[PDB]
This record gives sequence, C-alpha cells and structure tokens, in this order.
Amino acid sequence: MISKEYHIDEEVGFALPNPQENLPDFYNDWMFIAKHLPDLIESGQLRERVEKLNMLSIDHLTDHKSQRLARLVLGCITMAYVWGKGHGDVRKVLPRNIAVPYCQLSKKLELPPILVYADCVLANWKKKDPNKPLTYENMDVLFSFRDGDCSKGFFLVSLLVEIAAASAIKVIPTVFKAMQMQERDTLLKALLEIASCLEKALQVFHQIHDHVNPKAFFSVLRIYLSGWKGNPQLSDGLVYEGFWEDPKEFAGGSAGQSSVFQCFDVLLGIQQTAGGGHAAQFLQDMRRYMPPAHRNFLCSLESNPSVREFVLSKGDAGLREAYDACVKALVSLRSYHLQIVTKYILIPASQQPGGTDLMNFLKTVRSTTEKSLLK
Ligand SMILES: C[C@@H](C(=O)Nc1ccc(C#N)cc1)[C@H]1CC[C@@H](c2ccnc3ccccc32)CC1
Repeated sequence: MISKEYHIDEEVGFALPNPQENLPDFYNDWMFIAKHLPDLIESGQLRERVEKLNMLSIDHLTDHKSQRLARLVLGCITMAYVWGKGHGDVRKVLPRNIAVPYCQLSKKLELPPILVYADCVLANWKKKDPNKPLTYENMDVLFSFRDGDCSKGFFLVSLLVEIAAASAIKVIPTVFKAMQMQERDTLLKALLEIASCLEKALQVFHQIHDHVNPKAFFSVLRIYLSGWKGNPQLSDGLVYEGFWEDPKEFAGGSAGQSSVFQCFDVLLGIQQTAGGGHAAQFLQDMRRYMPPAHRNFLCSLESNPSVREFVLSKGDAGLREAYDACVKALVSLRSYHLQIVTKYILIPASQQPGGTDLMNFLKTVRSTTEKSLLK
C-alpha cells in the first residue's frame, strides 16, 4: 500500500478527500466575496469590497483542510481583483487586507500566492449526496468567476480524470517491488492494470465536450486563469502589499501542475525534465507549484531504479508490449489534449480580430512520449 505521508488517497488519489466547504465563522467576510465573484464583478463592486476588508488572521485556520479551503478562497478572490471584468482594466497591487493573510497562508502550505490547479481542481469540490459515487451528476464545485464561464465543467472533468488515474497510482508500489524482487509475471500484470486504468482515464476526459463550450472558455475562463510571469499586461509581476516589497512574477495555472500529468512519464523513465528544452524546464518549474507532498512523491520516483532500463534489459517481449501499452495510453492522452486545445483555443483565437506556445509544448510532450516506445 502507498504511504499516507504523500497524501494520496486509495480512492481519490491526489484530490483532497471530502474538502471543507465552510470556514470558521470568523472568516465570513472572505467567504461572502468568493461566493459571489460573478455578481460583484458584473456590478463593478468587486474591488470596492476587497479594498474595504480588514486584515484577518490565518491563525484560526487549524486543520489542513480548512487551510486548503482558505487558500482556494483567497486565490479566487485574488484573480478576481487582479483581472476585474476580464477585458483589460487591470490591478497591479494586491491590498494588504488580503495580500498579507494570503502570503502567510501560502508559506505555511509551501505554495505560491496564486491560484493553482491543486486549488481550483483538487480542493474545489463536494459530493451532493455522500452515499452516492463520484459521478459528475453527484458533484459540484465550490467557486466560480463569471456566469457561464463553464468553470464547473473544466474543473470537475479535470478532477474526474484525476480520480480515474488514482486507480493506476495505487499500483506503482507493486511495480517497484516486483523489480526489487525480480517477479516478472507480477510486473507484467501490473503494467497492464496501469495501462487499463489510463485507457479509462481517457474515456473520462471525453466528457469535456458536454460541459464546456469554446466561446466561453477562450474569452472568459482563460482570462481568470492567467498569471503574471511573462505577461505583458503585468510586465513585472504582482506587489503583495505588506508581505513583499517588490513585485513577484508567478505563473498561471496549467495542466502541467497536475501530478498525474507528470507521475507516469516519470515512472516509465521518460526524461521529460532532462536535456533542458523549453518544455523540459517548464515541467520542472511547475513541480514547485504543487503541494509539497506531491512534489516529493515525483522526486522520490526519480530515485527508484528506472522501469525503462529494467524492461530493456530483459529481452522479454511480453514485458515490452506491456510497457508499450502504458506508453501508448499516454500518447492517447496527449493526442486527445491536442484535440481539446484545438477546439477550445486556437479556433476561437482565430475569430477574435500564449495561444500557440501551448501547442508547441504539447507537440513536444507528445513527441517525447511517442519516441519513448519500443516496437
Ligand atoms: C483537462 C485537463 C486540464 O488542463 N485541466 C486543468 C484544469 C484547471 C487548470 C487550472 N488552473 C489547469 C488544467 C486535465 C489535466 C490534464 C489531463 C491530461 C492531459 C494530457 N495528458 C495527460 C497525461 C496523464 C494524465 C492526464 C493527462 C487531462 C485532464
């Protein structure tokens, strides 16, 4: 069984299980804004509310989950204050009232003060009826940016795929032991179970199409998931008033912050972070934007001896086809993602009178995965 000190749930994997929906009543003022970003934005009174808050303390955030719930709240608020209505009227300074508690709550959690995927996907969800299983119709998110930003779709579908991969994560310890103990039949069985679980994860990703439409994602939701690294409209980054003196640059959320988007490449000995290509560095950098425990899990995989070198050594066609199945499944997940980015960005972007740096990254990530095959 996997170590609980990495905070992987036998059931939900890298998602946070049964996330806190409510902060202690001390924090009712934060909760009210995050619950109503749509309304407060469209009114034009979102910045008014934030600027009129008191500097609350983080010291009443006790349990890990209430701390994770706060970080999701402040991170939604921060993106709303910075980006506004999403049409270019931008704030370059985050008020102490909010920047200070946020930067504190982050340092405690080892995360940066910007909304990351482990916020708005892994900790942003509830099951309506506890007894029923984790299907979309039984699920909701906790927070959103504008009406019809399709944020429910993009986050829950992401999350479901994360859950679909939990099944595969479960097996990783079975692999490394079979190598350590030289149990070949057992290793093959495992690689096949893992491959099946990613074929499953692909069918879940297909659900994307029912719950997101192109116009809304390109023009709206993309705006609120943008950060301030290499961004022209915030050339130097964000001032976190009262916590840091200078403005700091921080990246927008991306699929690259998903552990699952990394853990299997690493398991299979695909050197995504070596060699140093633009894409290679970007995946290494986003590891620092993951929960500390989850960054630790990936790093300790690089520490175990290579699954690729072992399979290559044995001259065993069954192990090769089995290893190939896991690699081919990942190629499917990258190819489907390429299809999604076409439908959801590049086409819309061609209708408004960055966009493509993302495609290169995935053509590279895919080409590096396809070249990691044997037969
Ligand atoms: C929809 C997609 C996403 O971008 N979510 C997402 C949601 C919110 C933010 C933010 N702020 C950023 C990102 C998710 C994550 C990637 C995943 C996937 C694709 C390709 N290759 C894979 C390989 C192994 C496992 C999963 C893979 C598909 C599901």
